[PDB]
Amino acid sequence: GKKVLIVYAHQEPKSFNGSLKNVAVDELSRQGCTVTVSDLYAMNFEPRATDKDITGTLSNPEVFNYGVETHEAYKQRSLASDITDEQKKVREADLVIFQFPLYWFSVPAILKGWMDRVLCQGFAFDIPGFYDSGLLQGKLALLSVTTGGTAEMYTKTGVNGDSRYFLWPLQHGTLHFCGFKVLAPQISFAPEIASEEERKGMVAAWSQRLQTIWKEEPIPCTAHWHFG
Amino acid sequence: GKKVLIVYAHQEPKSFNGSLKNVAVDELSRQGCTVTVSDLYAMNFEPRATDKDITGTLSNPEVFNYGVETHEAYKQRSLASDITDEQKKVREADLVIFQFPLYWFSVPAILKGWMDRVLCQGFAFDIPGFYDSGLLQGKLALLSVTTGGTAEMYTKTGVNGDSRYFLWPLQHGTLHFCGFKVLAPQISFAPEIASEEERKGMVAAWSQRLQTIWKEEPIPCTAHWHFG
Ligand SMILES: Cc1cc2nc3c(=O)[nH]c(=O)nc-3n(C[C@H](O)[C@H](O)[C@H](O)COP(=O)(O)OP(=O)(O)OC[C@H]3O[C@@H](n4cnc5c(N)ncnc54)[C@H](O)[C@@H]3O)c2cc1C
Ligand SMILES: Cc1cc2nc3c(=O)[nH]c(=O)nc-3n(C[C@H](O)[C@H](O)[C@H](O)COP(=O)(O)OP(=O)(O)OC[C@H]3O[C@@H](n4cnc5c(N)ncnc54)[C@H](O)[C@@H]3O)c2cc1C
Ligand SMILES: COc1ccc2c(c1)c(=O)c1c(NCCN(C)C)ccc3ncn2c31
Ligand SMILES: COc1ccc2c(c1)c(=O)c1c(NCCN(C)C)ccc3ncn2c31
Ligand SMILES: [Zn+2]
Ligand SMILES: [Zn+2]
Repeated sequence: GKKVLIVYAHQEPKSFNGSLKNVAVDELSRQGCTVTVSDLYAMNFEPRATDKDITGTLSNPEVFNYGVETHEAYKQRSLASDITDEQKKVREADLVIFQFPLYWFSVPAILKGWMDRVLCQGFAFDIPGFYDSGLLQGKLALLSVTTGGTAEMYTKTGVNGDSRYFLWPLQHGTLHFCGFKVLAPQISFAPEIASEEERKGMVAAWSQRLQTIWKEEPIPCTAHWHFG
Repeated sequence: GKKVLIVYAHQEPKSFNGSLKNVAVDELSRQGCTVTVSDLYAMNFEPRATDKDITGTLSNPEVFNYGVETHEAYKQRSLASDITDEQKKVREADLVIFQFPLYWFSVPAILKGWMDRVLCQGFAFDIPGFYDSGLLQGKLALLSVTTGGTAEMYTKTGVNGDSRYFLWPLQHGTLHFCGFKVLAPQISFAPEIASEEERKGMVAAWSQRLQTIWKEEPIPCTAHWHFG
């Protein structure tokens, strides 16, 4: 009985991202999984890390330090409820899928804000308690990314460099840091210029992969895997 | 008679980041440069890429495509005023300094939002204007980042990998792509754990570097620079 959270970052339900999110919901639901989706734009999710994220007395009201104050607020249970709502979803999930279009070799800012605000010290990691010792150990994560650039542009000898290069801050710096094991990324290249049949093939490839997702092992989330 | 824009992303004026920003203002002003600062948190800068970024009639009101709509709005002068205000500052600038604490191997979401929303097609890049040919060619950009991790953690074989690894999406995927020549990053490692004299040393290095910033040559912003 597996639980899945999909954190979804696209403005348009009819988009290629919307279709990938929906096929994931359909297929995981068909399998009998418990499925939850955080539709960040529809939630008008707050991306900014501010003192509003702490709802009670600050430990140093003279000089605001976001990391210190959110860590303390997590322990005291005085974080803003939008954050703790997301933490509950993550805590319960066996697998977290992130579905998003690549923006500037990274995640859209609304999703960056989810990472910044939800993955606070005490919840996602501690010092010590990170990388293999991260607090979300035992959980799986998977990035399902769409791009403007073609697969060929995203090779070692391409203009954009290899696709694994841009995965490093997300897979290693964020997910592995918090203790997740990382499943191989799903990258759907350049749907805007793909043919209708090619688009349909990309969506079907994702649905098909999800059929056996619970049999997969994570990647070795290392510099070598990313950079060779 | 050089013009500088500083895009600043910290919540707290008394922070190490705040001090680095003020030192830059003081020193560049002293030189007689024209200086502008976009204090993103103080501006409550909007990070989310949404249909509110277009003020005109949408080019396709049935299916919302952020990239297409903003490209068209740029050309028709119908982008939201917060975006066009930032574009004016960038257009006039000879150098753009980004001052920020590293969040998840990247920029804080509020600054990611500035990148997502300000650097639109038609303004910062186009077909064929990208990388060396990007539309902001002639301009210089510089990342001034502070970290939680020590320099030793940011080595090739260290836990975090080389600091150059996380710079790739920002320096190459973003700044170089838009035509910026990228000056060497200013990395102020672990100020929270540095001693008082080490902190003063890091600030002094920055102020001193700023004295001769106009004599610098851009880095070769290549995959080899970052990973080789
Ligand atoms: C701010 C910004 C920054 C960006 N930075 C980068 C970058 O650094 N690198 C990069 O490579 N790209 C970048 N891009 C491009 C971006 O990644 C792509 O535009 C995006 O991934 C396309 O996905 P989409 O869901 O929006 O496509 P869509 O435009 O929604 O989809 C394309 C087509 O697929 C169709 N479609 C939807 N569902 C189906 C279906 N089930 N079967 C058949 N077709 C279907 C749609 O109708 C549409 O015609 C950036 C874009 C923006 C706006
Ligand atoms: C959401 C989040 C994600 C993060 N992700 C990462 C990550 O992926 N990798 C990583 O390495 N770190 C990460 N960090 C840590 C973060 O990068 C550091 O905490 C930040 O860079 C510290 O900079 P600061 O300006 O906030 O330091 P501050 O705490 O504000 O300053 C440090 C000290 O220097 C002092 N100081 C200020 N001005 C001067 C001055 N003029 N001269 C002498 N001392 C001065 C201050 O008073 C303070 O005591 C993350 C933090 C958060 C909140
Ligand atoms: C790193 O390589 C990059 C960097 C930034 C990019 C893109 C690629 C990019 O491809 C892209 C885009 N593509 C689709 C164009 N037509 C097909 C709709 C649309 C908007 C937009 N805004 C920023 N970026 C955009
Ligand atoms: C990738 O390496 C990472 C990733 C995420 C990190 C950090 C490092 C990090 O150092 C850090 C942090 N440091 C100061 C805490 N102590 C030093 C007071 C505070 C908050 C916070 N939230 C996320 N992260 C934080
Ligand atoms: Zn890793
Ligand atoms: Zn480059």
